Amino acid sequence: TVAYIAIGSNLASPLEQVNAALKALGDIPESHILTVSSFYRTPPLGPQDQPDYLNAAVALETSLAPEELLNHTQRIELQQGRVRKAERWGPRTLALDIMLFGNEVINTERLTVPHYDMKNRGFMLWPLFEIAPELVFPDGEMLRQILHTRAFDKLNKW
Ligand SMILES: Nc1ncnc2c1ncn2[C@@H]1O[C@H](COP(=O)(O)CP(=O)(O)OP(=O)(O)O)[C@@H](O)[C@H]1O
Ligand SMILES: [Cl-]
Ligand SMILES: [Mg+2]
Repeated sequence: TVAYIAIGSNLASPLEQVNAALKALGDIPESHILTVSSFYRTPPLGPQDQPDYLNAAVALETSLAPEELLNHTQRIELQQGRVRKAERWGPRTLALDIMLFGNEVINTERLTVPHYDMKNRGFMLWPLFEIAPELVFPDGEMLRQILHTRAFDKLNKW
């Protein structure tokens, strides 16, 4: 199954954390990285004192069940990052999100796939579009169409 995973880091110097996370993703049992998007820099909207995020998308081939994959991404979050005691704004220093999991639709207590809010997030859509411009969602929506309908500002590279 090809799963698409979004990575976000809000560290001031996020490169080493992102690399540790990438290596960890490739180390997941029965899985390996097919492709990684460029690293993108995404703004603090409104309040400026917020730091830039590094965002990227990863295509991961995996034979694991979706919930097993989630187990691993959550483990990697716990191992490679921390929870900011500030607010809900920036929850964790490292965020791993399962955007798509093959052509599967998932709606459980633990897992909503396609990711529940990804169509609202340019920082998820643009890096994904770089590595999968032809992507079609399980319901037939098209990544290209979502970007064509909404007009999200392009992201600069890290
Ligand atoms: N596709 C998916 N990828 C990752 N986590 C997912 C998910 N679908 C559901 N979840 C759930 O999302 C929960 C965490 O949500 P919250 O932490 O409250 C918001 P967040 O994850 O900080 O940022 P987000 O809402 O921008 O994705 C997890 O406990 C996990 O069960
Ligand atoms: Cl999916
Ligand atoms: Mg999340």
